[PDB]
This record gives sequence, C-alpha cells and structure tokens, in this order.
Amino acid sequence: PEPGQTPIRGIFKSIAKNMDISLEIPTATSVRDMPARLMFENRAMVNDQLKRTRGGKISFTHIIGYAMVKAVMAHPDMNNSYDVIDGKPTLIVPE
Amino acid sequence: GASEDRLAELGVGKLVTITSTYDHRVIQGAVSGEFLRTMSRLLTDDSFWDEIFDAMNVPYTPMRWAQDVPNTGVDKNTRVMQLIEAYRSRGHLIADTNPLSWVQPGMPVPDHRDLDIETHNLTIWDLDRTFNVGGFGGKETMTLREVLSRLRAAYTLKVGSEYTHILDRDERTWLQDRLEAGMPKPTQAEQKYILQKLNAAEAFENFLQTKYVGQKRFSLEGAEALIPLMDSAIDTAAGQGLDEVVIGMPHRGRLNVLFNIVGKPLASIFNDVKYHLGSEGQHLQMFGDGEIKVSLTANPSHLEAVNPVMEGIVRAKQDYLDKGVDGKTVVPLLLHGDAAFAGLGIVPETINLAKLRGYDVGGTIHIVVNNQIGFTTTPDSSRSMHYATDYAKAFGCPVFHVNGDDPEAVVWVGQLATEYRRRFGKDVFIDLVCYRLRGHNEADDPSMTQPKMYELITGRETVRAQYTEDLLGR
Amino acid sequence: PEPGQTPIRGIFKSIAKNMDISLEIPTATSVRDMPARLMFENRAMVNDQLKRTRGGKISFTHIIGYAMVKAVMAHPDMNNSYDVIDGKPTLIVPEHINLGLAIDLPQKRALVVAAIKETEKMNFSEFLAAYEDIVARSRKGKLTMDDYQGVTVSLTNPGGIGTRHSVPRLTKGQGTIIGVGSMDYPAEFQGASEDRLAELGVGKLVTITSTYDHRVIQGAVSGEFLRTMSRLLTDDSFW
Ligand SMILES: Cc1ncc(C[n+]2csc(CCOP(=O)(O)OP(=O)(O)O)c2C)c(N)n1
Ligand SMILES: [Mg+2]
Repeated sequence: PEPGQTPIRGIFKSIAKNMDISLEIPTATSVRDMPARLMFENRAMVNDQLKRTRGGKISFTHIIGYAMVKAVMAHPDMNNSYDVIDGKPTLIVPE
Repeated sequence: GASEDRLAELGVGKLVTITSTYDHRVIQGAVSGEFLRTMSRLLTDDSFWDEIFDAMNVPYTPMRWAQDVPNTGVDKNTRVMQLIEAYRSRGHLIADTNPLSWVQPGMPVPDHRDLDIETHNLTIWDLDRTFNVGGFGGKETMTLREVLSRLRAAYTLKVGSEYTHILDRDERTWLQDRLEAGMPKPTQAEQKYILQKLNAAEAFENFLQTKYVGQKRFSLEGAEALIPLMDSAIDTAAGQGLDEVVIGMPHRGRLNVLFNIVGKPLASIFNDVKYHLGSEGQHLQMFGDGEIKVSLTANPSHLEAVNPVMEGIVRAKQDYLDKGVDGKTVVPLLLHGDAAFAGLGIVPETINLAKLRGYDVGGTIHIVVNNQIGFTTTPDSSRSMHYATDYAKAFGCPVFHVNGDDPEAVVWVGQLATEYRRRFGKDVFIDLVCYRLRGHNEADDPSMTQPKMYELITGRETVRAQYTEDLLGR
Repeated sequence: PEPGQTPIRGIFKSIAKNMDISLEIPTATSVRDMPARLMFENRAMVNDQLKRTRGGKISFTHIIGYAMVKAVMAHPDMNNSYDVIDGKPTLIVPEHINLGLAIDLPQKRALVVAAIKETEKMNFSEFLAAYEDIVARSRKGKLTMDDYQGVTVSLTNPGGIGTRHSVPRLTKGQGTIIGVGSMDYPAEFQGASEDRLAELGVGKLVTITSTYDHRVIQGAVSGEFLRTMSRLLTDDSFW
C-alpha cells in the first residue's frame, strides 16, 4: 500500500488553499443555451476587415466578455459579494 | 456527423451554453436568470453589433438576426437574381471608397434597401442554401454566401464602379467580367514599388512646404496617391506601345507631377509662373522595354479652360503621326478638382466632342482629385449630382471611385482605366476620393467654416505612413 | 479600497442564514429532458374551455406540480429527509406531502417558500384551488407563520425567465427540491420556421432537475422519480 506522495507547493498550494476556503460559499448554478449563429457571422466580418487592413483577430471570448460587462451594468446585483463585517452578514457593493 | 447542406435545409443554428455560479446569500436565482437572458439578447442585438463594428472600424452594416422565413408561395431564386442586379448597379453606394468616416450634411442620401438581403425575403439562414443564379460567375447554381462574397469582392471593397448604364452589351459585359474576376493579390515586389513611389511623393511635398514660402495653396497632402495613379496609367500606356501622354491639370500638385511624373530635374524646376508653363519629358518602364513621351500643357488660372485646348493638342499630334482608326497613340490624361468638374459647363461641353469625326482622340483618361471641398464650399452647395464625376453617365462611360488611402487599389484602377481606353476608344473617369490637409491658402483656418470635417483630417497618418504600418501588421 | 457596505437585514438575513446551514447537506443533482408537446396541446384545450365558460387560466406549473405529487406518491422515498435524532443518523418519514412553492415576492424582490399542505389527498381541482390560495395570499401579504412551516418537498420554476436548467440549493428539513426549466425549443432551433420544424417532427421539451440529500435518497430512486414525471406528462390517464 505505497502510492507516490509529493507535497503540493507554490502556485498549486495557493489554488488548493482557495478551493478549501470556497467550501464556505453556498452556491447555485444557472444554465442557459444561446443562439450563436449571428456571433459566427459577425465575428467573421470583423476578422475579414482586419486581415485586409493591419492584421489582428478578435475571439469569441472578446465578444462574450464585452457582452458580460454590458449585462453586469444592466443587472448590478451580479457584481456584489458577501462578507462578515462587524460580525454581521453584509452586502459588498464594489466601486 | 451531419452534412452542412442538410442542416441548412432544416435551419439548425450554432449555440453557446453559458453558466452562472453565484453566492446565494446575496444573489437570487431570478436575477441570475435575467442576467443570462440579457446576454443571449445582446449576442443577437442590432445595437450591440453596431457598437462593435464602430469600434473596430468595419465600414459595413452587420448581419441581422431574423427568423427563417415561412414557406409560402414566394420563390427565392428569382429574388437572388434581383439582388445580383442591385449590387451590379448600385453596390458602389456602400463601398469603402471614403478614406474619412465622413457623411456630408446637406447632401441627400438615396435609399438602397435593395442591397439588403432582408428586402428580397432572404435571411442569414439562406447563406448556406443553394440557389439558381442564371449563369452568374459562369455557374448555374451557387450558395447565397458565395453570391455575396463574389458581389462584395467585385463591388463593395476599395473600388466602387458605375457601369450598368452603358448601352452596348459587349462593352458592359467586358467591364462586368473583369470586375467580378476581382482585384489580383499584389506581389511583394509590387508592394515595394508602390511604397517607393509614395516615399517620393511625400518627400517632395515636405521639401516644397519647408524650403519654400506660400505653397500651402499648392499642397498635394491628403492626395499623395495621385503620383502612383498617374504613373500607373502612363506606364500601362507605354506597355501598349503608344507614343505620348499629354497632361492637362490645375495648380494643385503641379511641381510634384513635374518631378515625379514628367521627370524634370530639380534644378530646372527651381530657379507662380512655373505653375502655368508647359513642359516635356520621358517615361521609361522599370518592368518592361517601352518608352513614352510625357507633355504638360500651359493654362490660365481659370479652372477647366485647358480641357478643350489639351484635347486639340492631342488631335494635332495624332494627325501628324497618321496611324488610322486603330492608332490614336497620344493619350490625353486630364486632371480636375471636384468642385470645378461638377460646376463649370466647359467640362461636359468638351467631353461632347469625344466621339465626333473631327475631334476624336481615342478617349480621354479623367482623374478627379475629389478632396470633398472647394475653397470654403462643401459638395452640398457645389453640385446637384450624387458623385462629382456623374457627367460620365451622360456620355455612356464607366466610372471608378477609388479610396485614396489604399494605394494598391489606386494603381489597379489606373491600369484598368487605361486598358478600357485602348479597347473601346471612349472616355474613362477616375474619382480619387481623398482630402485636403491644409487650408485653401496660407492665411485660412479651414475649421472656421468646416470644423466637423477637419476633426477627422487633423493629426491622422499620411497615406505613406498608414500603408507602411498596414503592410507590417498583416 | 472602499466599496459599499450595507448590512443584510430582514427576510434577506433569513435567506442568507439558511444558505449557510444548507452547507451541511451533501447533495447530488439528476437532470432529465422530457417531451412537452402534449402538455402544450392539452393545456391549450383546457384554457380554451375556460375562456368560453367562466374565465380562468391554468399554468404549466399547475400541471407539473400535480404530476410531481403523483410521482412522489409512486416513489415515497422522495418525500423523506435526514436528521440527527438521539445523536444517531435517522430517516424522517413525514405524514403528509406538503409541497413548497417558491414564490418571488415584491419588495418595499425576495424568493420565499410557502406550503400547499396535505397534497396526497387532493384531486387536480382541489390542488389548483390550494395552489391559487397560496399565490393569492402572498400577493396581498396575508400569509401566516404556519404557511412557511412543514415543507416536505419543494418546486421552483427558473424556466419562466428562460433558464434551461439549474442546480439549486436544498434547505434543511427536506429531502429534495425539483426545478422546472425553459419550455422553449433548444437554442439551435430558435431561429427556424415552424413549417420546417413540423416537417422534421421537432417537439417542445422541458428540463426537470432533482437535487436531493444523498444520505437518505439514492440516485436510482431520483432517476425513477423523473422517469415517472416524463411518463405522466404524455399519459392518457393523467390528461
Ligand atoms: C473659372 C474659375 N472660377 C473661379 C476660380 C476661383 N477658384 C480658385 S480655386 C477654386 C476652388 C477649386 O475647387 P476644386 O475644383 O474642388 O479644387 P481643389 O482646390 O479642391 O483642388 C476656385 C473657385 C477659378 N480659378 N477659375
Ligand atoms: Mg476640391
């Protein structure tokens, strides 16, 4: 009964530590499938302009990432967090 | 494991699944659901894609979300044909021809909804469906995506063409087939040759503005692609085995033309009288064994008065050579300004002589340096025509509108226009869409009368600098 | 480094407290997509009868809610819960099926769970009346403390806003929470015409989830429960 044992060190120790602390956050997940056809088409038009101009390519994560920022501004509750301030449960509203 | 055509017949679209994992102590499920709904709506929203395209400088309208149209009696193949005609006739109305992101207030805008696939009851869902195209591109069937790529390459990039008003079927089909064959991919050697001509054009402009006084009136800054445009036409004429090119032009860029086109030495130019005298020179081609004489005609400050005189000079030289109907080996290259071309009546009065028995010279190559201004007057007060070069449609002649900040497209247009003149013996019109960097004279702030236009002009890269950075980027 | 700080108070403090306590329940989730076409058709026939008679409209949550009660009676393990009685792990078998409805209340928004009690002795008309009584009193602030207690099983509908499915949290005292997802077509069919879809035979679906306490409910039982719900939604006797 002798498997390999190697201590977790460095950045991997920090990831593992944060995953242990994450156990105190009661989470739920929402799942939604979205039509992506128009994204494929319009991303291709932007990249075709760039290949003919000064190069560069935009990704799907750039578009979704920007849509995510517009959505957080339309629904600000998504940018808030929980913490125990002054021994009480409190809502943290970032700047 | 399915084929793309079978999926296109059903209308199966691509998806993305997005999740939201949240702290339930401060965020509720309904809020998380609303957040994901807004993300889905944004990815298919008109305003969202307008904002992205504006930021990335895509001078085209994005594709719009729509539902796949229900199967009623309506046939789509005959409507694909109507879309092909619309692009051939009016595709120049949405072509990337203006180096400025400028729309002149005061000028009326024609409706061109016929260029949108939604007007012909077609959507993004038809892009990968096959249609009957009636011999378009030499094919019987094609996908709507292939139809749009061919139509976009031919009619909506840096060259906007006007040719469907031509009555003769053979001449109209020659232009159609060459424009739909596309603009060839330029070689590295070709790209370096264009960069050398642009270096020469800008080096001369900087010498004139800094070593001499009172030359802001005569600046070519903003229209430096005129040098490789004129060189392209004269070089193409030398390859055709022709004998001479006679130039008629106003003051703007005259000393630049004398040094880089006519070939006069710097000592001979520098010793406003020079801006009205005539000159003679020679043009040899770097990639060939052809030679051609180049002449410049004398003219007064009265704009466009040189037009009839210059035509007569050409006819006299052609009559002395006497080579018959298949001759016409003295090419008239006539330069204009956009305000003067549209406004002065001598311009169409002289073009009316082009096919007449005693006045025919085999066609004239017209270049309009369209800098979208005339002293302090904008096109909304200069003409009742959509484009400055619209007298061409009266004489049944083709027009090529080209972006002055794309020197590859400018040299291509110069070659095609000179090829058209040798084959059909008619006038050809090149509208070089550029801008004027300085004011009309030395003591003139152009922002006094046109502040909004000069927000886009002041502090932008030159055509040379922009082209170098563009080549390095791709 | 100064963000807004505001203490959580009232009903929101109670929700946050219960979410902290929920961390002690080891849960698993089962996901199943069910044909919803017959539900669309037969719900339309009931609502057409009502618009021509004395008004009223039934919802998809009324039908799914009643199917859920029939399914809990066919699989009773889904109504049980875990607790530490006498210092030992024990199985709690309730006397009734008290269906907790997650109603989203307006602020002066907060999600609260009110219970429809003794659902195992009701037919559809009695179930519909009891359901509407709870939603009516919640809209006029006339719920008592007894309405929030005794919940044995819960039902939430994230599908109303268009969420496909969710992995929700389970509150202490219950054994399972059922979630009802979006009854739209999948995203790949959301731009298609109705005649092209009718030629293939594409039907509407509903995704239903079951998040359960694994200490007292096993995965096979949770899967069987969702199978019975799918069978009921397309069953002759049920309609
Ligand atoms: C027949 C005639 N009328 C008026 C003038 C006065 N004038 C000199 S330049 C100019 C404007 C020229 O505009 P445009 O043709 O666009 O040329 P640009 O200076 O923009 O190249 C005018 C009106 C002139 N030189 N000749
Ligand atoms: Mg001008």
